[PDB]
Amino acid sequence: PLIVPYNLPLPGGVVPRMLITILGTVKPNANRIALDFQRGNDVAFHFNPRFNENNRRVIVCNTKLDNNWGREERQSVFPFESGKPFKIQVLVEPDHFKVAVNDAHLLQYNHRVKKLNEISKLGISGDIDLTSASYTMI
Ligand SMILES: OC[C@H]1O[C@@H](O[C@H]2[C@H](O)[C@@H](O)[C@H](O)O[C@@H]2CO)[C@H](O)[C@@H](O)[C@H]1O
Repeated sequence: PLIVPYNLPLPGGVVPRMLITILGTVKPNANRIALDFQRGNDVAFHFNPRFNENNRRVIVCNTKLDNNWGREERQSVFPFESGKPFKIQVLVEPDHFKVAVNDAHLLQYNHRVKKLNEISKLGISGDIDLTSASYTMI
């Protein structure tokens, strides 16, 4: 078991073919989960499943540059469930991050922050118990 908010260093930054695997359980009555890939103070890729946003379940993706959020990308396919275990996989590809939850493809986020080698921290927060956070090269 790991403490949330959790900070996972990505030594040397992200690189294509890097695979991050996050295992946890969603807390009962969860409101939000967030993954934040950080380049310093900037958030290169924010992945933010919201459990109740006007009585809708929704995934928000965005980038925060110089403290300003940009244009949001919204996915209404929502594979998370309160109280239940999940696996999130982020595969880094040349042009996008590819996210799969519970072995099923969820979304792609085109790279807005282009200096991939400077995205060197992954922050994990929200209404989860965190079992495992790691990476490997596929
Ligand atoms: O965009 C990610 C960012 O959003 C914030 O909430 C947004 C909200 O989604 C939007 O509809 C409203 O107009 O602006 C808010 C602030 O930009 C969250 O507060 C923040 O945590 C991020 O998740």
